[PDB]
Amino acid sequence: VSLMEKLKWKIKCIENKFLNYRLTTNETVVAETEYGKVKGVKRLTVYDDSYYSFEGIPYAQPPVGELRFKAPQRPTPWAGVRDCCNHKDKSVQVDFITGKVCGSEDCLYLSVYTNNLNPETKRPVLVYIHGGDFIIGENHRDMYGPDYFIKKDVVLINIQYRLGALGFLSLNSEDLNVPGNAGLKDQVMALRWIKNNCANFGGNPDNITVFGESAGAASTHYMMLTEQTRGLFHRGILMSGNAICPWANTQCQHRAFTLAKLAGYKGEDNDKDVLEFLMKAKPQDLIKLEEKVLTLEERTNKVMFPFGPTVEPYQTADCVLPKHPREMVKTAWGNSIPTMMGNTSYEGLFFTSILKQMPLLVKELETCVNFVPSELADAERTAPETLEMGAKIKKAHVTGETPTADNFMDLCSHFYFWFPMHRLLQLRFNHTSGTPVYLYRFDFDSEDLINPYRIMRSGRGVKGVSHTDELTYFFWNQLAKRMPKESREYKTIERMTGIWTQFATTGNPYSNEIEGMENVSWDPIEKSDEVYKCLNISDELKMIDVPEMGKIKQWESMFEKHRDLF
Ligand SMILES: *[B]([O])([O])C1=[C]C(OC2=[C][C]=[C][C]=[C]2)=[C]C(Br)=[C]1
Repeated sequence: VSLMEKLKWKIKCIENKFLNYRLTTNETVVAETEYGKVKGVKRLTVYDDSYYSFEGIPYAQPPVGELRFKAPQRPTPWAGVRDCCNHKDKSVQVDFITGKVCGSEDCLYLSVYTNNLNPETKRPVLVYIHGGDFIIGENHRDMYGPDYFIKKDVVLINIQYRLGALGFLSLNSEDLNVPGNAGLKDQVMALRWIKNNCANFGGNPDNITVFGESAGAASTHYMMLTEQTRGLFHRGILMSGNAICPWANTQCQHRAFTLAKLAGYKGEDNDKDVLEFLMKAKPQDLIKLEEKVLTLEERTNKVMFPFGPTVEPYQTADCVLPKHPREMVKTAWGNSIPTMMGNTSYEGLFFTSILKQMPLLVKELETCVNFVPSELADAERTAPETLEMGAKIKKAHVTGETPTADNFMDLCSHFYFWFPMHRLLQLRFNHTSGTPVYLYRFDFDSEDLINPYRIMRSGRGVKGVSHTDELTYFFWNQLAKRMPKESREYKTIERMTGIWTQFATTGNPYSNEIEGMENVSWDPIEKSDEVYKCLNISDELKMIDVPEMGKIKQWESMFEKHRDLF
C-alpha cells in the first residue's frame, strides 16, 4: 500500500460521496416484503439510465451477541415502512487499502435493483455473490454498482454474508452449536428470501440465476451442491472458481484456539472456553489478528485463509456442507441446472503484489513440489513420487533453465483455477442429468477502464487479463468513467451483461442479438469431448479450443497412478 493510494482512494471516496447524492432522484417508492414494507429510491447512471434501488434489506437477525458465530436467524418483522434508501455496513474485514479494520457485525443485508418495479412480464432474477477470499468484500455500489445490468430488463440482487472468523469459525463440540459455515448459511437464508420476495419487485421466482466471482464462485457452487437450496434457482454461473478448488475449503476446527491465543486467551484448549473468550472479544480485534493464524506449514501448503468453508463436524438443521465438496458433487441437485463456467486469460497475474513482497516464492518452481495437489503429495514434499509429480508441473510452465515471475503466475492460473475447473467438469460428467455446461474465456484487456482490485494486484500498467479484471465490465465502481458508446470498453460491457442476461433468461448464453456473435456457434461441453471449447471474449467473440488444454492434461497426468483420486 501507499500513502498515495490511501489518500486519493479517500477523495474518490469523497467523489463517490457527492456523485451518489447527485445521481439520486427525489422519486422514492415502497415495496412489499414478507417482513413488512421497504422504502427504495430511484437513481441515475452516468449513462443517463435509471433504476429503483432497495438497499439494506435484512434477510436475517443481526448476528451479534449470543448470535455471533451462529447460523443466521430469521429477522423480526416490522409494522410501518423500513427505510432502504441508504446502504448498511459491510461485514467486518481489514480494508485492503488502508489496512484498518472496517465494517460491522450488523451486515446481513441484500440490495435489490431494477429499472422497472412494474414490468409487464415476470423478470429474470440475477443474484450476485461477491468474492474476496471469504475475508473481504461488500455489496456497496462503489464496488458493485448495478448501473450496467439495469440497462437490461432483469432484477439484480447483491447479497452480503459474514466473512472471516465471524463467518467461518468451526468447533468440534456438538454442545456449542458452532459447526461452521455460518457465512454459507447466510447465503442460504438470503437465497430463500429472494425466492419468496423477488416477485414483489417484478422478478420471476421461477427464473433465478446465482453467479459469483472467486470466493463468490466457490460460494455459488456450494449453493448448487447443498441440499438446503434444492430448486431455489435455475441457472448458475461460476466465474474463476468453484467448490472443489483446493483453496475453497479448509479444515479449520483447530484454529479457533490459535485465534483466541492471539487475542490473549488464558487457559487450556477447550472449545467451550475458547468460544466464550471469542464471544466477548471486540470484532475488529479478531479480524485483524486473523492474518496471523495460519502456520508456516499451512502457508507453504497454499492454505489461503484461516477460516473458510469447511466440512461440518456434525449435522444440524441448517448444515450446508456435511461431506467433502467432491462427495457432494455426486448427488448435487445443481448438477442438473444449466451452468456456465469460465476463467480470464491470465488469472495468475493477480498474484503480482504477493510475489513482489515474497520474491523467494519463484524458487518453488525449481521442483514445483509445493504445487502438487496435497492429496497426492507427502508431508515434507520430499518423496521421489512427489518430485516426479512436481516435474510434470514444471515441464508445463517453466520456459527456461530458471523459473521466472511469469512462469510462477502462469502456474498459478492452473493450480488455482484451470485444473480445478477440469476436475469438476469431469467429476460432474460422471453424476449429471445431462444438462449443458458452457465455457467462456475472458480475454479482453484494457487500461482505460479498471476496478479497485487492479490496485491490489499492483497491476496498474501491466499486460494481460488478470483474475477479477472482468468485474469491470459487469459492475460500476467508484473508479469507473462514462465511456464513449463506440469504445471497445463500452462494447464489452454490453456484450458481457448481454451474455449473462441471455443465459439467465434462457439457460443458453448465445444470442444473435449480441454484437460480434453472428458467426459464433456456442456448444456446451460433452462427456466425450477430449478438448474443451470455449467462447473466447476479446475485441472479437470467437469459439476456440481452450488454449490451456495442453497444460491441463499435463496436470492431469500427475494422477496416472492414482486415478481414483482425480
Ligand atoms: B477471490 O477474490 O475469492 C480470491 C482472492 C485471493 O486473494 C489472495 C489470497 C491470499 C493471498 C493472495 C491473494 C486468492 C484467491 Br485463489 C481467490
